[PDB]
Amino acid sequence: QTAPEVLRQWQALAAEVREHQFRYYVRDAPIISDAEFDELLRRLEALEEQHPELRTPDSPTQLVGGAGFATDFEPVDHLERMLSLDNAFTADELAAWAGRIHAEVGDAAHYLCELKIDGVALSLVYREGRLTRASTRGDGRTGEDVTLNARTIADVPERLTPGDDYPVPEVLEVRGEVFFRLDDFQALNASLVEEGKAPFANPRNSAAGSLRQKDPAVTARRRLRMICHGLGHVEGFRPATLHQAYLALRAWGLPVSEHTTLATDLAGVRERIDYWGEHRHEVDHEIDGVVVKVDEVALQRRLGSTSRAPRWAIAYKYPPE
Ligand SMILES: Nc1ncnc2c1ncn2[C@@H]1O[C@H](COP(=O)(O)O)[C@@H](O)[C@H]1O
Ligand SMILES: NC(=O)c1ccc[n+]([C@@H]2O[C@H](COP(=O)(O)O)[C@@H](O)[C@H]2O)c1
Repeated sequence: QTAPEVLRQWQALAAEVREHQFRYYVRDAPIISDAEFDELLRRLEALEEQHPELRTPDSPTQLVGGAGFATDFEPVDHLERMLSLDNAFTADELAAWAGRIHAEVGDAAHYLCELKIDGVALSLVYREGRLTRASTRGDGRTGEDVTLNARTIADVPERLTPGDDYPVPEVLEVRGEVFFRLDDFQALNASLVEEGKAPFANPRNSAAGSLRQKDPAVTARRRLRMICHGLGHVEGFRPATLHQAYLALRAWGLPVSEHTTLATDLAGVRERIDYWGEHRHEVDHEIDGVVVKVDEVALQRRLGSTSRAPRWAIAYKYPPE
């Protein structure tokens, strides 16, 4: 075989082997038989026999038994800045935001209403349909690399599902929230106490702590969930509206909430706020408000963002008990 083909074959076989090492050792959830894996590793070691320049301390052949999977939280840039949200706590504040929106873009704006989860923000990047990076918010330009931890989350697919309706983008940065269900928060605290560790005081702290683990195998043992609620940088995907982008996220296998609705104007927004004020306790994870977003992407650009926040979105937060 020629040297280009040698380097091609090595990279592909090293990556396939490393992925199964991760799934077996960190996730404890292999997806091929031990017999299959053993053939893979033999072929890889054979190929490194011929070409010993390919054998590095970094090779999966040198990182056997689960070695070499540690998270170090190194800073990593978001592709597009990941801002926080301005908040509204009163009917008046929300109407004021609604008025400013109308005065700038008129009735052409409609309002996506989503449930606000009290969890830990996570930004995922997929390149050519494969997960390459996951990071915390950090300061909005730069977050901490927790890629390996996120790869253990059951709701986070490693690969996006192709479909002719919605082609897999070349690059997709998708934002979302990690959290625990209430029943799993309690069960994890019981487990922790049984081992002599302190329980967590709330499910948010518990999710953050469970995600931010130097050894991702700890994260893999915990029932972290995720729900996508936003788009950063995308290439090869130009959705006209946020609600239509959720259709593509679903088609690709990414988790989305079933409690999002599309409203026409402020009266429709107020009804969803009133409704979830009465029923949010029925959701099996923590909801602390309702995020109202202008749905039309073109109008999102026109209205822009400030240094710290989008002008086309507001979080209505409920008063704490
Ligand atoms: N459904 C959602 N849509 C957008 N952002 C959300 C959502 N849920 C949580 N967040 C993030 O949660 C933060 C809201 O701040 P907080 O008042 O502390 O709830 C925002 O900065 C968001 O980026
Ligand atoms: N099924 C898999 O994906 C997978 C991956 C990595 C290691 N393994 C198994 O782990 C073990 C390697 O450890 P020993 O070869 O030291 O037993 C073998 O059983 C190997 O097959 C399995």
